[PDB]
Amino acid sequence: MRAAVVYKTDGHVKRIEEALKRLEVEVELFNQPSEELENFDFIVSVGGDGTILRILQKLKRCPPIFGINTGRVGLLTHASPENFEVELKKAVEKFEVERFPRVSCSAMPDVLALNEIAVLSRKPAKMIDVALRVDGVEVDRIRCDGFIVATQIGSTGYAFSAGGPVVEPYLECFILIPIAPFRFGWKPYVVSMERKIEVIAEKAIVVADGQKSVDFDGEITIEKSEFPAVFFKNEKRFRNLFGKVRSIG
Amino acid sequence: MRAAVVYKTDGHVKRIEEALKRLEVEVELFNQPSEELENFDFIVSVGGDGTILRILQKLKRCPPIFGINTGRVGLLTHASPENFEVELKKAVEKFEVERFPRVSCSAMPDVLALNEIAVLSRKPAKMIDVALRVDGVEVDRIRCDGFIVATQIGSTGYAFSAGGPVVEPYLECFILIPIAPFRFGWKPYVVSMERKIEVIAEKAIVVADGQKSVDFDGEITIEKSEFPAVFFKNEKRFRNLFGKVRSIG
Amino acid sequence: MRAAVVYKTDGHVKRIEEALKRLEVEVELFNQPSEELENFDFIVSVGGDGTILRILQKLKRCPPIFGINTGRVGLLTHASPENFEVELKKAVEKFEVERFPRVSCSAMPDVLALNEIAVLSRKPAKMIDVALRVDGVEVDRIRCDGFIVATQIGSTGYAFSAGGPVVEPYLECFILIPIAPFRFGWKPYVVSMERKIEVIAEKAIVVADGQKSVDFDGEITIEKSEFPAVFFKNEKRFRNLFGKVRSIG
Amino acid sequence: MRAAVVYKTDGHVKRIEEALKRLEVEVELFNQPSEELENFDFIVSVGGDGTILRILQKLKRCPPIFGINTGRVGLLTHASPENFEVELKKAVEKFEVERFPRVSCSAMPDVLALNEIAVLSRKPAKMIDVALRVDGVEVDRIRCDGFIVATQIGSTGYAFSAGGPVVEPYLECFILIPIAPFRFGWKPYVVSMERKIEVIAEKAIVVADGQKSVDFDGEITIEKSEFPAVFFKNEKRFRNLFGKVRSIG
Ligand SMILES: NC(=O)c1ccc[n+]([C@@H]2O[C@H](COP(=O)([O-])OP(=O)(O)OC[C@H]3O[C@@H](n4cnc5c(N)ncnc54)[C@H](OP(=O)(O)O)[C@@H]3O)[C@@H](O)[C@H]2O)c1
Ligand SMILES: NC(=O)c1ccc[n+]([C@@H]2O[C@H](COP(=O)([O-])OP(=O)(O)OC[C@H]3O[C@@H](n4cnc5c(N)ncnc54)[C@H](OP(=O)(O)O)[C@@H]3O)[C@@H](O)[C@H]2O)c1
Ligand SMILES: NC(=O)c1ccc[n+]([C@@H]2O[C@H](COP(=O)([O-])OP(=O)(O)OC[C@H]3O[C@@H](n4cnc5c(N)ncnc54)[C@H](OP(=O)(O)O)[C@@H]3O)[C@@H](O)[C@H]2O)c1
Ligand SMILES: NC(=O)c1ccc[n+]([C@@H]2O[C@H](COP(=O)([O-])OP(=O)(O)OC[C@H]3O[C@@H](n4cnc5c(N)ncnc54)[C@H](OP(=O)(O)O)[C@@H]3O)[C@@H](O)[C@H]2O)c1
Repeated sequence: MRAAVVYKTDGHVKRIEEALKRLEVEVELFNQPSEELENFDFIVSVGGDGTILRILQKLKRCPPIFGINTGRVGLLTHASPENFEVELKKAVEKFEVERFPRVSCSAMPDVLALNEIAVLSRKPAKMIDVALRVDGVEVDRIRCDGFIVATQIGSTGYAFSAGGPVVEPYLECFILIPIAPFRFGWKPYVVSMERKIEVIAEKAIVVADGQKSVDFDGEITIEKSEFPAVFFKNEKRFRNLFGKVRSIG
Repeated sequence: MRAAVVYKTDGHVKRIEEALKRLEVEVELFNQPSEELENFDFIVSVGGDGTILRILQKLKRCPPIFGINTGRVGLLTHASPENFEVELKKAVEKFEVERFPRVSCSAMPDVLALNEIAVLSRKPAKMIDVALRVDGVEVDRIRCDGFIVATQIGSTGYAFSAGGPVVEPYLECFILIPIAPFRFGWKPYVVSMERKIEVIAEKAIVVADGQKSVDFDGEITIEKSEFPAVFFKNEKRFRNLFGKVRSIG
Repeated sequence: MRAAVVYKTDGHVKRIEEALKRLEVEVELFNQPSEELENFDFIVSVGGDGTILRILQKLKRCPPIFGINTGRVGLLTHASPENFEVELKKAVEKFEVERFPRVSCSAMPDVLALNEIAVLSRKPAKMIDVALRVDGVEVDRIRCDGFIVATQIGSTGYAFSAGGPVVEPYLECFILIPIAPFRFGWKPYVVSMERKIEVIAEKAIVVADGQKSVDFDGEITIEKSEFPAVFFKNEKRFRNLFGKVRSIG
Repeated sequence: MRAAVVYKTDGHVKRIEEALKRLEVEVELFNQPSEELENFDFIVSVGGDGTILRILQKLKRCPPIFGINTGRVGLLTHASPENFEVELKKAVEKFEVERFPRVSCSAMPDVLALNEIAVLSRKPAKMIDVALRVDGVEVDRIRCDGFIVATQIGSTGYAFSAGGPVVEPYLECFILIPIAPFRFGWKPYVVSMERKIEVIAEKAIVVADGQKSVDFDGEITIEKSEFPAVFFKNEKRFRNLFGKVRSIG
């Protein structure tokens, strides 16, 4: 096997190299993500949740990712720098995998998002008027700072901050929620991920996973893609969800 | 075929009877639901969602229910008294059916809930300390007036009032949410309805769909039963959801 | 001077007695508060905020209260048992005083509330329809588990759990907020404590500071009384507020 | 007397000219605000709440404003185009006035805000780390899209959208509230307007009343100014608050 180790800072990189060596895995080192990372049997990510998002932006077909958390909460990670060698060994020897859907949006065809597509005002302190359709039906029209279309994995990201519910990783769905909605009443809406979401807004910017973005006007379609994020199975993922969420900051 | 008409007040009951009779259906009227409603091919309810919740509490096997909304929002109803005739003919002719899961709790194993199981302080104005586990993991413990375990169908009821999300009727899940939580941070949690929910509390009551209740002390488990609620297919269910929610009051 | 020591459990009571005695203060111990507490120059309470709420319910004219926190957050307390001695000496020597207004409601004209008057359904799990007027204007009508009329001091209690704002203790106002409102939009309202509040509801109870309650049907008026709560000046009150709130649980 | 009539569109301007003439008032017409508007006995504003904000940005000492609402809610306005002639006549003949505090911020010395100062990320979809101090005490540190320091008049603006309480116009205070706070728990804080607010944020933009703005880094002080907004007394202002708020969109 050949693995890619992608790191932001090189604190623990030597020990990771030595672990993968003891495991008879060939190692290539990267300090920035690239599409070349598709050419590996697996990817070791050193950093945080954000680091995994940036790696994912470079992958269409996704080799399984093992995350070592130096970041903070690490909802996407499998180990810390203190316990990684035991966890990495178990992960590669078992080689069990887990998949989470990513979505696309029509304003950025070849971009994929694990957390959310967000549609925001191009100018801060400026509202946009957002119309929401789902499978062709008009669901809402609200003036707001922006509007989030998140997966369940994204329920703990921006959607969370906007007031959304925590949804467990293994319940596939969309969370549709506004940021600073200027209306007396509003609610987050949770719908099946097999549906097609349409957002219409003038003078907007669309943003996938806080990374790639483009200005747009009018209609954008968001739908589940065929290219999921792939991670080594983290067998305590559901258990760890609720403690991690309560630590968010 | 034979139908039961269940009403609270004598609404358009003679008219509805006449419509069934022109469809070659035999009718029997019920001022109150009973277990006798199982001995019918289908059930027409005249009332609001609350009437339908009371029909269901008397049914294990559920003949498909057609709801005529005399109440308020009528998320469980199919028509108005000003248009029932046409949807009713359409329904019995096609006889297309739709099912939503019900849950039961161990404190009252024989009673089924479509909306939610709620665990409240036995004395109003007193908090209770509620511990929540899901498939055996301690997910939270929180001081509160009560705690709601709802289905997606129940996301528009008591859970909605506690601050929960609107979940579409075809996405199967539990919403777990406190009533007046005395804590700085809290979120509703949305989890798979395949999971087992455990609630532990002292000096408490348990209520199913607002209808049946009993005092309890200690652990109760809530889980998905084998006896879903059966309605005629409402083809506009998802598209109707949005305007009905905004009308909530 | 003579002081009353009121406690729930025999905490640091012998120690506290000894400290008062070295300040040339005479002491009498109270296992339960009574109207007899008016015949003292000051009152030391050993307990939490709840103990202080119970002292106050027995006082019209209020000797200044010094609180030793054995409970939880102790927004109404002055010290811990691990530091009471020093703040207590400091307090009796300077004898600087601080007052917060109390309110009364017409259902129980003789009982005063520092935190809030709460109007709840008499039966748990049942909503009540609450109409709210302020100086005679109909401000709202809403179906809910209950409705809270709090002072700024009460903004960190039941009102906080219902979703209310944190108001500093020196900004005099009412917070008006429902418990589990069954409606698409709602807000808490903050108004001048000089205004008269009218609540109308049937099949209800009214509760003052969590302590005294009575059944009522119809209109009640809540207004500012002439008998404020009197504590020794806590010089860190405002700065302490913020960390205590975040610790709420 | 000499009045300035400031309008966005000229639909009803002729009738306003004729009304002021019948009242023996000299009229000057403006289709954009300017500092020259200080030179008048009163100002008639035709447009909405936003129109009043833009006028106010050009005034240090403020002549009394009478607002004719063609906008939407009109919390700041006195009449509609259907009833203005009766209301204008009563307003000028009585000449009773009402004042609401405006605040300044140190990053824009000569700018005044009626609603709020908002401190936002310069880049959309980017959080800033905001530290909040009040009278020198550290109150909070939160990662967020932005942070609002509103007056009570602003409680129905951006602060409202971020989740803040409705505060009546005659209760002077600050509302301190984050936009999209990335934290498990948070609350709006309501404090006395006699206090000094300090916000510290890197890579921010500060915005007064959605109008004037400047990029800044580090510490900004917000405090009540000596230059209030002055309006003709609207004797139904408190009464109208609650209906207007429920109509917000
Ligand atoms: N809440 C907000 O107001 C806000 C605003 C914009 C974006 N975001 C989130 O940040 C993501 C991209 O970030 P960016 O480059 O703009 O900033 P970023 O610095 O990469 O991320 C900001 C924070 O979000 C955390 N995070 C990322 N995914 C998460 C997940 N799904 N659950 C819980 N926390 C998660 C990050 O974790 P680590 O520290 O471990 O890397 C970090 O603490 C977006 O996908 C969006 O979900 C949040
Ligand atoms: N929100 C609260 O503070 C609160 C408190 C107790 C109970 N409830 C809800 O009321 C239900 C029945 O309890 P009850 O007998 O005490 O009250 P109820 O009077 O029988 O019904 C309460 C109200 O909720 C509506 N409703 C019922 N199911 C709904 C659904 N899932 N989505 C949206 N609205 C729904 C009813 O509609 P109709 O007018 O058409 O009948 C009625 O107006 C419970 O299952 C619970 O969901 C809510
Ligand atoms: N949040 C809810 O769901 C709910 C329900 C009922 C009552 N309450 C609150 O409890 C108070 C007393 O009622 P009770 O006898 O039923 O309960 P309690 O057990 O006497 O007190 C309830 C809890 O609230 C705390 N508390 C009291 N006043 C507070 C204040 N203004 N700010 C922050 N925390 C405060 C107490 O602190 P200590 O631990 O230090 O004593 C205690 O932990 C009421 O006035 C009401 O404010 C809240
Ligand atoms: N809620 C949000 O996400 C958001 C975002 C940015 C700014 N704002 C608010 O808008 C103000 C400046 O606006 P801008 O030029 O960016 O946009 P704007 O177009 O002038 O105003 C946006 C909306 O806010 C309304 N409004 C202004 N002051 C209000 C008040 N205090 N109470 C209730 N509604 C009020 C306006 O009323 P009319 O239609 O009558 O003119 C308009 O409907 C700011 O002071 C801020 O309060 C809100």
